[PDB]
Amino acid sequence: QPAHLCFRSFVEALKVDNDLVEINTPIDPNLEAAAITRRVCETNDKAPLFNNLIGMKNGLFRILGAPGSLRKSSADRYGRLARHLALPPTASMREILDKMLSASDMPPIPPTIVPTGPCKENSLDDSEFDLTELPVPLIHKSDGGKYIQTYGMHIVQSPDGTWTNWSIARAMVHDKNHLTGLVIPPQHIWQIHQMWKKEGRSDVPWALAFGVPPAAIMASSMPIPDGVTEAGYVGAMTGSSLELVKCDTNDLYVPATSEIVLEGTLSISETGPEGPFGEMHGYIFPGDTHLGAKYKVNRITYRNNAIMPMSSCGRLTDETHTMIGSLAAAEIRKLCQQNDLPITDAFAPFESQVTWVALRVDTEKLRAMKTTSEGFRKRVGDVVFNHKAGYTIHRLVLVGDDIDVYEGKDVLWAFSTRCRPGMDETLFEDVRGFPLIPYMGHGNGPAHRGGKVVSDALMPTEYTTGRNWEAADFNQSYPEDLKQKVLDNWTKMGFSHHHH
Amino acid sequence: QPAHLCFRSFVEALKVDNDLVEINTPIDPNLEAAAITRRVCETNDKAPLFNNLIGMKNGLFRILGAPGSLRKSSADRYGRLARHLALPPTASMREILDKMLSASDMPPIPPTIVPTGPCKENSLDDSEFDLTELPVPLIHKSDGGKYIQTYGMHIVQSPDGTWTNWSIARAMVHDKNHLTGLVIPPQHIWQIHQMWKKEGRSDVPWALAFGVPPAAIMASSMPIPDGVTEAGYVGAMTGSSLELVKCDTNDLYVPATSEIVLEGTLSISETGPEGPFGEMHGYIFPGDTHLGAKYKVNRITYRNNAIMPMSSCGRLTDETHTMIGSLAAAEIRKLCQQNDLPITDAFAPFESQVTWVALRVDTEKLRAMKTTSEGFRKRVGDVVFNHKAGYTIHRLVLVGDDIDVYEGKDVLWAFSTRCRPGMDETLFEDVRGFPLIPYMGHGNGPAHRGGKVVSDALMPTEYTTGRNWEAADFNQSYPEDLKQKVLDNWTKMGFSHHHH
Ligand SMILES: Cc1cc2c3c(c1C)C(C)(C)C[C@@H](O)N3c1c(nc(O)[nH]c1=O)N2C[C@H](O)[C@H](O)[C@H](O)COP(=O)(O)O
Ligand SMILES: Cc1cc2c3c(c1C)C(C)(C)C[C@@H](O)N3c1c(nc(O)[nH]c1=O)N2C[C@H](O)[C@H](O)[C@H](O)COP(=O)(O)O
Ligand SMILES: O=C(O)/C(F)=C/c1ccccc1
Ligand SMILES: O=C(O)/C(F)=C/c1ccccc1
Ligand SMILES: [K+]
Ligand SMILES: [K+]
Ligand SMILES: [K+]
Ligand SMILES: [K+]
Ligand SMILES: [Mn+2]
Ligand SMILES: [Mn+2]
Repeated sequence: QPAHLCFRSFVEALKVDNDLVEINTPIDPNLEAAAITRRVCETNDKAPLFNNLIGMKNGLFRILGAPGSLRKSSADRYGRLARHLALPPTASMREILDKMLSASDMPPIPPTIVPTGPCKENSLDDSEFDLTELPVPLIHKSDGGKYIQTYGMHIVQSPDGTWTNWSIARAMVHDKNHLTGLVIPPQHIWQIHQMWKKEGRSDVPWALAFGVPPAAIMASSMPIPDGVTEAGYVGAMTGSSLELVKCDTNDLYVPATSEIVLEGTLSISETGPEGPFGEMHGYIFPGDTHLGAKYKVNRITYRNNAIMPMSSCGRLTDETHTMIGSLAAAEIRKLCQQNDLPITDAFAPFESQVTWVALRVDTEKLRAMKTTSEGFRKRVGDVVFNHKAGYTIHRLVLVGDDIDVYEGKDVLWAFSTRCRPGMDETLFEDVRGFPLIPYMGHGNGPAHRGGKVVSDALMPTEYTTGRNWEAADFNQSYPEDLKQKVLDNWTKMGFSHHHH
Repeated sequence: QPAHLCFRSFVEALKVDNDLVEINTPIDPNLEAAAITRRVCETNDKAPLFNNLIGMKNGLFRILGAPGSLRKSSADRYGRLARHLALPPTASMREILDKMLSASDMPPIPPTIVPTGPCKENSLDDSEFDLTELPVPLIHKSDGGKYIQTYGMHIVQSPDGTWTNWSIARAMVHDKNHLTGLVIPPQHIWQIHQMWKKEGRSDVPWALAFGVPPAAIMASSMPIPDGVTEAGYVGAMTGSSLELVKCDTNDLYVPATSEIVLEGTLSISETGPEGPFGEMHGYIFPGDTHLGAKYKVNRITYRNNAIMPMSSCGRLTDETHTMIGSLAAAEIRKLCQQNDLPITDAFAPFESQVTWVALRVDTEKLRAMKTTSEGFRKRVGDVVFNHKAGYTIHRLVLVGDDIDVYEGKDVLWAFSTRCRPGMDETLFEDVRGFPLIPYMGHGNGPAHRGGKVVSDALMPTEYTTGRNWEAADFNQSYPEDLKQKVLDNWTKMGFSHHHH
């Protein structure tokens, strides 16, 4: 099966790309695997595959770290994400995000049910496993638990059967047969949980699949619309119906090639201690345990020689930046366009710790709107900050057509030079806030409300008659012929490759 | 003479450092010299020395571009600035700024008058030069004039003789014997101009010296206090009295080794067209000409084989960033400390286009103040934004002791994750604003007032009981022994020099 449709083939693709380091000597899941992975993420090194994990027994489990992190080279910077999607390894972020949005105006391609698959090669019932006996990583030294779940897909279905959601949400081992995890509004796992709670009759049938098809984990990380079954979206995006197999203990369906599957229930009544966890913004607050949702595990199935993917998240750059930020930005771009706003591109700059999204404006269309900064900022913020796709984003930066929003240096330049603090901004205090940002949940104000802003880095004439400056840069402040002459004579004169 | 005391020796130092490219074939001062220099600045390449400038006659002049720009290597990134100051080329920015502040609590060392020097090797009277006939550069294609003056030092003295100021301010050729330039409040050239205007009796005696002692051009770029004669400050900083020679046509004194000296007057009545100019924030607004100050040139003196330094300023990184921003930040650090504020370090991040200054707080001292964010922010902003040292800076970012303010990535991280937009900020609308920032002079509000903010990126417990987090990074989220093990085994396992 293709790499974007089979995790085991994805691992092979990373090997072939010279983007994998296989570590065949013993590595401790208590911190060491995650420390190596952290170092990888901070230096854009090759992904580590831990083939000899202290505590692995009966095939459970190897670990792949940094599955969606960056490569060092500029030319294939996003190559791991491209390998999730069947794209060339040199694909740009625009091309990756366009691929992730492509299914949004296609008919879904529903999944195909098959009778078995690799994920059924081994099984452990309720009498045969103990989650505390598996080589679950301690990812950060102050974490409140061993976070088994950093890159698997939770599967839950609405009570009426019409919507099956796939999503990433963290979870840690609570005891031999339970996890605790985050289940928070407005996330779809929470929305579906609330449907079951209102019905009041049973716990939520649940499965958690690790090492799923890479294209599926990408959609799991993206805020596609309410009510949309990710499996059919991924089907449409990839042009192929995904092959799923039924769980043994419930009637949910998991990818046939999943490395590891947990089957059980998400409680509608029970909670347990959850966190703290070293999180996407770069912090852990030791001892901030809170009650989280509680999952009961009834069965484990797994591939021979199963591999657990792991995100050692925190400071730049890991999956929580490359995937959460970029995929939210993609959805926000679409949302703006569907609300008749003249946005061409959106990206969450890494420099912002993916708390900002820069929105590139088609300023020809803006001019035809005959509007003003105050009005336009309000319109944009109302659309984005009132929608789930905007949940994680606290600052929107509006920029004109000269800015490449995928280049953080240019976003920072535009923000710093074109947006007058205060006057060119609109604050939003009556919107949902993202509590995980330190200045929210550990800050001076309400954890769950406000703290958002639209920062207008459009210059005044961009609303009226057109750009009225040239940059004081090599590109814009010298004629073409002269620039070329300079470039052609650069090494002759004594001054100093794309792939590298 | 030493490199920090003699520009001609500074050029030799750049050569010896393998930090100079000598271009001995003809180069056009109409754009080509500045385009090469711009490319250098955008790529941190070696400084260009244009020895064969089309239009050079009778020794006037060669050009050195990028005299204070960055080197590519991290180890000697700031080596050109270190060579202005007799510091090792690996000096850190903290060490450079400490050197520039060192004279602030030393007795001045007044200059020594000598009877002659190299700057008297050649002269041209009022009948022998024409400024329009010199190889003055056109620096940016849309500039409103040929900017002769981008890295020389204006010399003006108070009417009472007690204060002689040295400063950089731009100026362009107006006609055969006049320049126009910026002379704007609160700058000391403006303050002194206003003294002469109130006296009303004569134009201001003036000199403009190019290729001055490097230590002197650094002080010329720094907002040392009102009333302080830069020559004595530089004397104290360097431990040596600077040697000056009298002008021929007035009683001002210029550095003996100056490459080129213009002598004349700054009018108290006349103006002429000035600008536009491709400026430090990265923009030019073609056609925004304004009236500027008008200088009359009565005499030129110059060294044999004179060299004119030139800043091809604009987008990152050039002298307007490395010197304006950093030196303002240094002065702001001192100002805060003299106002009993617990600031240890200050830097203007390049990413901010040097419009922000990050202030590192000694949080032990902060805790002892038993204050709050609102109160502290107000105090800091009142001190800085009401002072000339704060003129160019529109955003102050307060950070705790874990942040290295000289590392823009860490400042951006702290800003983005610790400062809640709105609530953790105080806007200042009744302070002097810096009109050259596009969002000021070409923005939606008053060009000269407001648009400033203090952004508090201190977390709440930093005011009370102490930091309550650990970073989710390799450094902080793993024990020492494990980190070292990982590092020691890094290349063994298969993963990937300081000078490079
Ligand atoms: C890629 C990725 C996504 C997430 C997470 C991680 C990774 C690697 C963790 C390392 C596990 C850290 C964690 O905080 N985490 C996480 C999370 N969403 C939550 O509700 N809860 C979480 O604990 N998302 C984000 C969500 O996956 C997206 O917001 C997605 O949009 C949700 O799907 P849906 O609700 O839109 O269907
Ligand atoms: C290093 C450097 C400094 C400056 C400038 C440049 C360089 C390279 C130009 C390339 C020429 C561009 C220009 O905008 N420019 C400039 C300027 N100050 C002005 O009042 N006017 C100017 O036109 N400063 C800044 C001043 O030099 C400092 O603010 C200094 O503090 C002033 O001295 P003082 O008034 O404190 O004595
Ligand atoms: O645990 C975390 O670091 C995390 F990113 C959680 C999260 C992300 C997006 C949306 C909701 C929660
Ligand atoms: O012309 C310029 O680009 C410029 F930076 C001017 C300036 C800088 C600092 C203070 C005052 C003016
Ligand atoms: K999803
Ligand atoms: K604006
Ligand atoms: K000065
Ligand atoms: K704060
Ligand atoms: Mn969903
Ligand atoms: Mn001064």
